[PDB]
Amino acid sequence: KVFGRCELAAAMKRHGLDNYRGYSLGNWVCAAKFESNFNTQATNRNTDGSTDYGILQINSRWWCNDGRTPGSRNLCNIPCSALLSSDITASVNCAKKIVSDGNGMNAWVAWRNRCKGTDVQAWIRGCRL
Ligand SMILES: [Cl-]
Ligand SMILES: [Cl-]
Repeated sequence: KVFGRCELAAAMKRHGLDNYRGYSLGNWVCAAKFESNFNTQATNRNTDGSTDYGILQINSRWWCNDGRTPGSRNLCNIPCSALLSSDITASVNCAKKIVSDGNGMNAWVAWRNRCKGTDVQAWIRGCRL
């Protein structure tokens, strides 16, 4: 599923990511935009053999199990396939644990390089929320 901008903002608010650990909804939409282009089925392979999955592009090195990342962990305790669902609850609950792990949203390189320090509010401007 490829979400629209206001459509995703709304789902993320329902699941509780608005202001979670201090990050407003605009940071999360902005991050999804550049991580996946709002496509829940996005996948990308990392040089070390790990793979990033779903709308927030969560990494198998640490957070989910795909059976093909030697030595990795599965801290969210889910198959990476569940991060590809048209329902975003698995991606949202794993993101919650990730952003609380010490470094905040700096765990998403793209948030760091393309959203951090920008008018993120413009990503929810206009939306019936
Ligand atoms: Cl915002
Ligand atoms: Cl980047």
